[PDB]
Amino acid sequence: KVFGRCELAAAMKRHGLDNYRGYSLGNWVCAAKFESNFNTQATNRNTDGSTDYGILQINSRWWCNDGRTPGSRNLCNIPCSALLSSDITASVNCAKKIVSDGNGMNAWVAWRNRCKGTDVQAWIRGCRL
Repeated sequence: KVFGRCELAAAMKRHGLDNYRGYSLGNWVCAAKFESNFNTQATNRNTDGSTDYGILQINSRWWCNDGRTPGSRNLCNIPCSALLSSDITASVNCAKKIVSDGNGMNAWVAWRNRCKGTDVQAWIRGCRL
């Protein structure tokens, strides 16, 4: 599923990402835009042989099991395929654990490089939230 910007903003707010660990909703929409272009089916292989999955590109090296990342962890206790659903519940629940891990949203490279230090409020412009 390819979310609309305001559509995703509404879902993320409903699942309680607005101000989670102090990150405003705009931060989460900006990250999803530049991690996945708001596409829940996005996947990307990493050099260490892990893969990134879903609208926030959650990595199989730590957070989920894909059966092909030997010696990896599964800290969200989910198959990585759960992270590609049109239902963002599993991605939000896993993102809350990632952002709580003590590096904040720096765990998301696209956030760090395209969102951090920008006015992320722009990402919720025009939405009825």
